[PDB]
Amino acid sequence: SAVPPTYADLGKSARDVFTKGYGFGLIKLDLKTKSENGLEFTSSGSANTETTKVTGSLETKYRWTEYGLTFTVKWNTDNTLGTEITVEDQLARGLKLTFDSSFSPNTGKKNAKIKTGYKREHINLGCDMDFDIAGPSIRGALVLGYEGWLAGYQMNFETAKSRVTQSNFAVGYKTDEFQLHTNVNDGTEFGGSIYQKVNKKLETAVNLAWTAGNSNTRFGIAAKYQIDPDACFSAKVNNSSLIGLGYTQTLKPGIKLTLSALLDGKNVNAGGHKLGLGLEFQARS
Repeated sequence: SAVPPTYADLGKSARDVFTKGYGFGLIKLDLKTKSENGLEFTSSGSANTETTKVTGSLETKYRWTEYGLTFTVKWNTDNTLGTEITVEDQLARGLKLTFDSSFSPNTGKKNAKIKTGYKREHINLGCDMDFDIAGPSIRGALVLGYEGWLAGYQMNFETAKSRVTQSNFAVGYKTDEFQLHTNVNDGTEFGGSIYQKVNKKLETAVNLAWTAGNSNTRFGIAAKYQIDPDACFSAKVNNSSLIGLGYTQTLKPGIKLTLSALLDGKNVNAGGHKLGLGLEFQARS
């Protein structure tokens, strides 16, 4: 009930359902090797079912959410390198410290962030210090809770220019099991999510994106339907008329078989339908 958000972590759960998957088109072969230390090395190799391309990945997870010391490492062929060190529950209520490191191709663009989100019932204060050449930039989110309301203030302080431009107003209204999360970006483009705990097996999230103008709202409905402990169905329908069907089958034997299909109702007759397959195998059989 404390529900301490933070602009980036506003409705993290709804954001999480939307984030997993989302955007397919490639049949991906994933091989998992369990480290004893806790490194968790899972490499992958995939291709595009339309272009015949070949793209892989390097997933390396050190530790886990055990004592809140999850140091995630994501490396890819495109040269993107990402390391996220998170320390949760540092004080006792809700204290999260995420030092981040993202090195991308862009002339060796180094992204170093320090997020400190202190929580205390209805009150969440996050301080993201981005040590970049354009930075140090200070991006924090101050959220206050009330009679079922979450309001947030995101202040971006570009120290190099010493300008406060980037600011995000979070506004939320609560409904039984359901949360309404929206954010005004620079007084120009709105965007957020809707956390909907439908039932024990159904966790869905609706994304609402609109643009201050007379234009429409692009919104999606993502439903994660856990079927049984070994199977789950993910679907997401945007308002531009794009329905996605993603069936995931987790086998006790340790085998994951996922099918994906994004059909554009405005282009079902034009195509451009994402076709992807996820084949992840647990260790050698």
